[PDB]
Amino acid sequence: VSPPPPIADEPLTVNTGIYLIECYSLDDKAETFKVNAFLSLSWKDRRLAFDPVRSGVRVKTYEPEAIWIPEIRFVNVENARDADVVDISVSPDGTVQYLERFSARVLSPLDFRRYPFDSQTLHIYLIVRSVDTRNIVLAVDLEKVGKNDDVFLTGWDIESFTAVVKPANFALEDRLESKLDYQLRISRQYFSYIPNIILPMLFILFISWTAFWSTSYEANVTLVVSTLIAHIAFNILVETNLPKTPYMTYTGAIIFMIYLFYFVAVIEVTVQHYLKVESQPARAASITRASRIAFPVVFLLANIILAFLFFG
Amino acid sequence: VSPPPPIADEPLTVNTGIYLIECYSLDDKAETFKVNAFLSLSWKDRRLAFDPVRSGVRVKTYEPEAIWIPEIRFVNVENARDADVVDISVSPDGTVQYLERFSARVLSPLDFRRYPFDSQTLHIYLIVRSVDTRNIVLAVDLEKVGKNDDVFLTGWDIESFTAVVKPANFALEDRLESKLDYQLRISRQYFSYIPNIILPMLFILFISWTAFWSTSYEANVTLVVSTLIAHIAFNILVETNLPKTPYMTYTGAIIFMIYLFYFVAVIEVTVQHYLKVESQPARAASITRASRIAFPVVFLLANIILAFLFFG
Amino acid sequence: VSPPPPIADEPLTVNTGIYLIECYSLDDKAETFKVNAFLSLSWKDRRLAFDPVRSGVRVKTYEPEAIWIPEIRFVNVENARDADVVDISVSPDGTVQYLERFSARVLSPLDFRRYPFDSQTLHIYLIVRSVDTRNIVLAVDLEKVGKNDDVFLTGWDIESFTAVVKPANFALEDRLESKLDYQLRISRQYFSYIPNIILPMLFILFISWTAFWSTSYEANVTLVVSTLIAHIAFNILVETNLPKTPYMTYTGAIIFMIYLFYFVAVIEVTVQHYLKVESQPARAASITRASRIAFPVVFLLANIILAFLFFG
Amino acid sequence: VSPPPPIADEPLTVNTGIYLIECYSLDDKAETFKVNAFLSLSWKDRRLAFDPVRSGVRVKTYEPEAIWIPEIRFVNVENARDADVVDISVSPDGTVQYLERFSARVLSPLDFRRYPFDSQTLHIYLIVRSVDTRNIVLAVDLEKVGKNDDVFLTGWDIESFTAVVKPANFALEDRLESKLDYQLRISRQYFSYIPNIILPMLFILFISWTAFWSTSYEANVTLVVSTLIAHIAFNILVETNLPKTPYMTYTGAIIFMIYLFYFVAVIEVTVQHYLKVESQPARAASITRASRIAFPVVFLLANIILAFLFFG
Amino acid sequence: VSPPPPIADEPLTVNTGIYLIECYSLDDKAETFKVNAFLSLSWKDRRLAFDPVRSGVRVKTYEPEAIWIPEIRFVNVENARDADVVDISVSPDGTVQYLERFSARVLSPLDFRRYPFDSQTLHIYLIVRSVDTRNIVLAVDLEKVGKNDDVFLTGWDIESFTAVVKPANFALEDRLESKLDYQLRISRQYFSYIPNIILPMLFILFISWTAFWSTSYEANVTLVVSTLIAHIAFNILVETNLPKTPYMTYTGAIIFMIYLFYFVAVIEVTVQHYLKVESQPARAASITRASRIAFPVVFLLANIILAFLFFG
Ligand SMILES: [Cl-]
Ligand SMILES: [Cl-]
Ligand SMILES: [Cl-]
Ligand SMILES: [Cl-]
Ligand SMILES: [Cl-]
Repeated sequence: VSPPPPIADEPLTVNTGIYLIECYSLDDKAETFKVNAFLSLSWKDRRLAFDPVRSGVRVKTYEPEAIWIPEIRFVNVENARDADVVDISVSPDGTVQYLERFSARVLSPLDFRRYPFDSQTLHIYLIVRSVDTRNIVLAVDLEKVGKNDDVFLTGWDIESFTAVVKPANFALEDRLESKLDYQLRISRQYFSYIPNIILPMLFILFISWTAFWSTSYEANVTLVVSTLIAHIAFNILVETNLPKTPYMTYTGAIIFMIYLFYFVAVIEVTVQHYLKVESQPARAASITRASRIAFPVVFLLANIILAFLFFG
Repeated sequence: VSPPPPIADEPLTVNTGIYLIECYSLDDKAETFKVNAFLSLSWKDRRLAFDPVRSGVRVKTYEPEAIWIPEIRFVNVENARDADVVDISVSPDGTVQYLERFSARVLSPLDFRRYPFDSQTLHIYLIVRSVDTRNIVLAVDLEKVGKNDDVFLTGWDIESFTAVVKPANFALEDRLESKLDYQLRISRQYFSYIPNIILPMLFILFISWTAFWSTSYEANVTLVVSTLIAHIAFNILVETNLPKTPYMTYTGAIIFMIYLFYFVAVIEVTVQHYLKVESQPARAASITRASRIAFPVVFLLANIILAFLFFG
Repeated sequence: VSPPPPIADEPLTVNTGIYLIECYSLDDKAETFKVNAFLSLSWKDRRLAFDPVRSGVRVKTYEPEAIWIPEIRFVNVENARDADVVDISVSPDGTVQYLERFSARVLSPLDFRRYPFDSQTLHIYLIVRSVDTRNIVLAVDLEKVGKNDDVFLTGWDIESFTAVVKPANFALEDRLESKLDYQLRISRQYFSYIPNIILPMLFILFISWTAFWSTSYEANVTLVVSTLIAHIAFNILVETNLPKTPYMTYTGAIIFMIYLFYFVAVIEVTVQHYLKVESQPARAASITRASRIAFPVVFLLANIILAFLFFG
Repeated sequence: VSPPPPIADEPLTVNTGIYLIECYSLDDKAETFKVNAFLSLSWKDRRLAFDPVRSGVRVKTYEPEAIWIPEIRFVNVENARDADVVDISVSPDGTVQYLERFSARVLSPLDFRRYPFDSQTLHIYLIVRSVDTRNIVLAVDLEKVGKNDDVFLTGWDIESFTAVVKPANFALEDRLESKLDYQLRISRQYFSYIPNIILPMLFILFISWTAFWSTSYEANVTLVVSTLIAHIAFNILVETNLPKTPYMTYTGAIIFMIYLFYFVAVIEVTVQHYLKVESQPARAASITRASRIAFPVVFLLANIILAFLFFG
Repeated sequence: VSPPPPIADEPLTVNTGIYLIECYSLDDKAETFKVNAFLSLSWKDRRLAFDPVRSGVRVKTYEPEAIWIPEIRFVNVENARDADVVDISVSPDGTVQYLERFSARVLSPLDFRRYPFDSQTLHIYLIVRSVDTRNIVLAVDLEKVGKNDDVFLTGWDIESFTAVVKPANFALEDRLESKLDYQLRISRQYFSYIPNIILPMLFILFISWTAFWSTSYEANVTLVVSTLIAHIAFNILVETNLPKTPYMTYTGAIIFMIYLFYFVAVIEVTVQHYLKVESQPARAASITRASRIAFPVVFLLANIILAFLFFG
């Protein structure tokens, strides 16, 4: 029909609330996730008021095509939501209760500066456009905001799901808008990365470092170059999960430092052999004896400094 | 139309049953499977009752748009089911029979603690929301629960398909709900993993262990490091099927233990060569003679202990 | 409208036939293929009969919404077919001709026991459910079963497309059903597997076997271990096409036998070097001279026995 | 309505034409491409004729649901086209002009005998089925066949887009059909394959051939076996683009010849070392001196013969 | 209804404007991106004019099915846009305001000559077809062209979004068209390619170059051939992102030059060993001493020349 007339030019208030039923398919590369939830609306149309004692009923049921329903839209979705109407009810005073169940695909940026040990906030924006004869604003009904106890995200820990009460009001396309923000806080589960990636890589590194207790040039070359090939295959497996970012990240810095260490170890081996050939064995012995202690300490200090820089 | 009036404020009972026709596309990473089944409903509307001897017919056929049909929904599906109506029939006493065929995509968590030798239970939840003038509850009709003899899941053995008779009743969004649980028990087929993964890996391990019967440092390095590269490529192939979990699993523990063994073998080779160079051949001979027996026994004991810890 | 009345309680017969237009997207992992075909129906409604000489026309054309059309369904499809109606015509005696063009996705198990040289049969099932006032049965019209001369499946040779004349009658959900089976026989094209997989692998095997004409331990280790790495990469490429089965297959047995051969060759090399070091050169010479002949003959006999076991 | 009546039992002619707007997503494995084009129809209905000077208009506009429009279908598409109607106009004499814009997915076989330097023809078939009271035939209107100047296929050069004027008439399902063929000729862009695949492979081959200027058995084994591993990784990368064919192809023959060359080079190395050990150095020197020239000449002659066999 | 009548045979002008809300899924291989935006239209229908003081309202609201709306289409989209109507309003003078929100998939070529450091322009074309009784032309309304502050493309920097004011007028299918061009300028974020690809490759190159400070033929072969295997795996990882082009590109030229360098280094090693064996040590010493300086300088000069050729 037509939007409800004002009595003294007041804004119409619409009370919202979202109840989460499902959450799945969080994609890091595309920065998307799928949702399945309820949507609840409530407003007041004085034209719908009835007498209870006369009609003999306290509650009225309507079809969606018989009354005026405001148009509420999601802002950061790919296509329009797929929704069906659950129930419409009207109170004797005039207030109408609206409920529907929908599904949608949401777009939301992510931060990867602490990739294996990070936390993300996901947003859902709701907007409504005013009409030429009425002003509409949004409100939050805290009795209708929640989630199911069975909601699970594969690889994440859900912490909270709250709304910002204050809406943002502005002008878009020569018309006034009102916007609402729903937030969902999550935490990555990082247990499996330790014995899957971290410890095997340290094992390969320590296996490469055994070249400082040997004096055979050929076995030293084999050791180092083959451990480097294995490092490359590990890096290639790891880089498939992380997308490209315009800022430096923890894992990338670690990987670059590992390459740098392999380079310096090759240089040390080559210098040792060169000095040996040139009949200067004492100098090569002292250099390898120094390197034996120097490499792990500098590795440990580099790692401590990096962890303080990124997480402190 | 309108929900059937109560006679003395009693709850309306709706008898359900699901007959499985197809089951396919079980995805471990996304924890989803597709289904194709029948759905059967039965209730009583006294307003539909007729006389058999008068009309001259015992059974009445209606369209779906001519009578009141309760709204039944699936809880853990991605989008609403695609369904068509097969037949609607009404009995002379008032009972109506409903049948439809649907397709849907279901979400269900999985446990991977015994990944190659595990068993899964899959759930399907059915819910119905009460109306403002009547209370609706769900019941199970055991004469209409079953599956086809041609249902096949690629890589799984189907065991049973039963329902829990007792429904769960609660309040959601200031309205009463009733929920039903259907369970499907399956078992992985694990025959192919043995000669495909398990035995070749043991072959590579035993091939790496031949370095305790040799005294050549270069061939020992080649042997061990190349077998380690092959182990890495096997692990990389295997890790594509298992998703990330927040708990320890059998396969991951085995793989970590294999890396640990390779590390210790490199250390043994290096110690042997170092003692040989230093003119202490008896000590190196005794160490390699000890290691020859020590490695397989400790492997076997570790494996027995792990298998008792995970399956016992 | 309503199903055609019986004259003396006889079953209504419906004559079917499928004409294939397209066949594509045969997926081995998912055991599915896509189809595009005609569907032809024919039955008799005495209520439609007219006089030819009166109306002045011999053939009558109807819309699909103006007459009763039986409901025919496909049993092993994922979702309901997408179909449109081509023509409906009625004969003066009462017989009606029905034609439509559809598309669907079909599910059908496959056998992989002779994977590179196998043959498959694909099934399509058609079912019809009886109504409360009439019994319906299915028949096959052999004048309307065929395929186009341009039907092509990428990698397969189509042999025949026939129907089983006798239908299967049973009771489902307290109602009678009738089912029909359409079969399509195909054969894999195996020419490309020979110079793509088989011969290169034999080349690598023969290249590994050159270690019995050498007495250098390091080159022998390099030869064998590197050929084994190449075998692993070939196996990893091959295993992507075959899905997991619960029975043994020809290719898997060949691959396991190849691993076993590599293991035994490593053992032979190690024994040879060990005996040489221990100052027993005659025994090592005799062992390598024996192995030179022993390996290819045992390979050939194993292969003959396996081929007789699987194909004989 | 109803198909236009004949005057003296003549066939109705329908003039067609396709104007290409877009062409994208050419898939070699699945032998499919997507299209976006116009479709133009023209015929004569004497029942639509009007007087221009009376009505005061020269052109009449109708809705698609108000007149009879022939049913035109595409033969080698996966699903029915998605189309919308652009304009319908009628001439005072009776001729009607029809225009629509559609999108579709087309199936078309490809030939790969000259894979990097091949040319393909793509077909689009149009069919129409006669009715029980009229015969319909197809014609080509050369003033309405063309393509846009912005049509681009990623990796192909478009040459021409023409139609065969003569239609093919036959009987299908006891009814007459008429079929039309549209052809689109393309050519692969082969510039990038040279410095991406061809030249690096020749570099690896020439690097393997340096073993004829050396007398060290271990470095010769390392050289050859490692170059063979690199050849295998190149072949594995290349084989992902080409599908399986039942005939021999140029690239596959080249790859098989490369494997054969590696085999023969390993044999040469082994024979050389064997003769050296046996105290026959002159014979090994002469054999390696012969091989130095023999290998590249036989490679070049083999390549010339293959190129003449496939392209001549 | 019917298009608005001209007063003195003038063209109808339609004022357009696009406001960007979302931009995502830029695919390099397929040259596509997804968009979500507003669309604004404005024209004048004298038949809609009313009196404000009489009706007592200044603004009129219509349904989309009650008035004539011009047909506007996108030219380089895959399928027709998914759109819904937001508001329709009419001014007392006769001007009508139109707004809608749509989603579409756009096709647009890309240039890769400076792949890691390139900039792209993306186009969106709008067309309208004239009718048989009126001429329609397009105009640009600069007060309705813009984008949101939250628009983000994963891996790109958005610079501007403007329109070309002058439309292109021509004749298509014997009817006049008008076309408009919207442009969107972007820039790749290239920070992550440096420590991810560029520097590790230089490390491997410098590690291969250590063979000019050694006189052991076997370690030199191991060094060079293994670094070449690592280069091949890096190239294989990199080539998955770039599609095939018919012109030369910066990255491909760099990669080819790296292969050429590896070839020449193998040749140098082989010549050195050959001269050493032949008892000419001074000549081999001088050659390796020359190569030590010659290789990096020629690399640096080649790189400078290439960078000037492609970016200067
Ligand atoms: Cl929405
Ligand atoms: Cl549902
Ligand atoms: Cl169906
Ligand atoms: Cl079509
Ligand atoms: Cl459009």
